Amino acid sequence: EADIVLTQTPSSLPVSVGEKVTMTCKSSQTLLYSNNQKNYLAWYQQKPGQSPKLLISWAFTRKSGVPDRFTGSGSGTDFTLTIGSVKAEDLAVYYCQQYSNYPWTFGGGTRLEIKRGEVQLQQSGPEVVKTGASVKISCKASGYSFTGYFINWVKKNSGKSPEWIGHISSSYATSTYNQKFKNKAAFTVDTSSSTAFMQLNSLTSEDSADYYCVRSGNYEEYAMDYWGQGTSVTVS
Repeated sequence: EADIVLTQTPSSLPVSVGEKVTMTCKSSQTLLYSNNQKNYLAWYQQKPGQSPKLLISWAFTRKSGVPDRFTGSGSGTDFTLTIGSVKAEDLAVYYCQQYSNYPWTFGGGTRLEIKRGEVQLQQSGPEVVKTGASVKISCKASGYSFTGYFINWVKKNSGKSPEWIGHISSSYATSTYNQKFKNKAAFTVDTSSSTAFMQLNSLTSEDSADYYCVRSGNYEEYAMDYWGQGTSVTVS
């Protein structure tokens, strides 16, 4: 199977406080699993200068604490996120994301522009590295049982869809990679320090980006939920 492409429209949405918005996410392959009739689709919110947050998974299930005014709906290949009455705090890029089949993929996002009228992942600091060199980013987890969860890694560049690099099982230390990054990235975990690592090798200017570690789990918690603060890598 070809990688699943998620297409989001509109690309940007200029709205006012109090206005009702809807945005779409179309999948090139159905995300409806016949076995359980669940849609393997999530919505993430990335506010300016901040890491993404999970809003909704399973197409319509809000993460606890996410306001009522966010509503996810749709099935198969066609999904929508609605905000019943927007606030300035909703200013963000909204990304849909499929976790139906590897590699996991993200849509290109919808930029929402607004006019007036305990789980934590702590990553290492920003890196400046020479071409050809390597770097190892750490991701220290707290506030939950480390081994119960996967640690995902995600690459993000200024105007592009986030890219899922892969994930590692915290219990078994076995990894799944996106083929695009299989020769670039290497995951490890350290159970005794509750810390996940990603080594990036043979660095070029194309590797310059923000990198996040992101937790994901099992069953109801299958989707990526908690993100690290991000780690900037610049290759000079």
